[PDB]
Amino acid sequence: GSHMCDAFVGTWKLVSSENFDDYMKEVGVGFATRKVAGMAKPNMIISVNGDVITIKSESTFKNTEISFILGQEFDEVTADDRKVKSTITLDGGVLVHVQKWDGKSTTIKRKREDDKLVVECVMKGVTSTRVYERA
Ligand SMILES: c1ccc(-c2c3c(nc(O[C@H]4CCOC4)c2-c2nnn[nH]2)CCCCC3)cc1
Repeated sequence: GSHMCDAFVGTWKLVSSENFDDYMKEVGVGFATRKVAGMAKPNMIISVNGDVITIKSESTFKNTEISFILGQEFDEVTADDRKVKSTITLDGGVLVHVQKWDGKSTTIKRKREDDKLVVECVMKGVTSTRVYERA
């Protein structure tokens, strides 16, 4: 039946982005990828089937898809082509996603706030906020 996770399901379109270029610099994304990725207006499509959560991002730049079980590490290829080890948990209603690669780490939080899905990405001190609304 219902899970608190249901608040995330649906198709969400990017409506605002703040500081993503600098976040991508901190991650180590090269100039060209930053420019083209920063231009994109992805949709994020979230679905749940049993214990498996799937998050797909679709854009003109790249399409990505992760499927996972909360608390169970998985290997992820990011849109910028990093091969990372990821674990996603629910903490107080927030999806918390850590990506580790090459001795580096980044944390991505996904939260439902009003009718928005708010995604906060942090690496060292650099934060980006991306807001999505229902498509
Ligand atoms: C088109 C397709 C994908 C991206 C993209 C990227 C990154 N991370 C993203 O997402 C973060 C934030 C939410 O989850 C993880 C998104 C993304 N996917 N969906 N929206 N933005 C990693 C850094 C470099 C750029 C690649 C951007 C443009």
